[PDB]
Amino acid sequence: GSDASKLSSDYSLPDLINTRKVPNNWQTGEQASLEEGRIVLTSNQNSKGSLWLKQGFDLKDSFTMEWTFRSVGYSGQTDGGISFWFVQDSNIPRDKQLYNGPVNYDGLQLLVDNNGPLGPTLRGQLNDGQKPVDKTKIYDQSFASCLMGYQDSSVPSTIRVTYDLEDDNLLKVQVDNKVCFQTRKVRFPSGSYRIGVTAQNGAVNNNAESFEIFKMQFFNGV
Repeated sequence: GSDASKLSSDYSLPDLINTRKVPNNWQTGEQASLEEGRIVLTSNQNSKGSLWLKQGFDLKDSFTMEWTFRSVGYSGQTDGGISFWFVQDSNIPRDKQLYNGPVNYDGLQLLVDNNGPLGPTLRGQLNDGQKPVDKTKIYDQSFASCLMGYQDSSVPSTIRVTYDLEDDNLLKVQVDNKVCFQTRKVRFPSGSYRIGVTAQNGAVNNNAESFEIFKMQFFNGV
């Protein structure tokens, strides 16, 4: 389980509640901005924002990523969404075509959105960097998913991603401590991985859905 003794400060975003400047190990992009106690990714109608670690993570052993986020200000189906990334690249990924993150990624995308056939979901997506994914097939191409309500609540959700080399490469996602999905079919190769979060709210109904980050914690182990 997560324990303070296993926390990796270098890959964490300490609770932003009283933070006045974005921590120096992270970089905002597009229109993402630190506001009172949180980083707002989509601060106005049809906006985009990114938040990535400046340094890569060298994958050698088990790890945990916990994201604390919320969506406020809009209820209704939109073509917006928020994506959490774990992808191999030598820099912060340049491409912005998939929820303001890379469409030709090599690694894992976790997408929270409500535009697919099951309504609000958390979905896992994989790509190997050879081709852009087909956005028109994303819901059929999820390797795993769960229902997850997220819109229009000021109480943030916690997505906990664990990758356990000491349990035959178990990749698991929990939401608020409840399992969303797990699999042993993904054996990530070694290299330098980029970790970040991106979001867009699009133009449906001139919505102003606000995707917001409170905290992210990275641990060695699970």
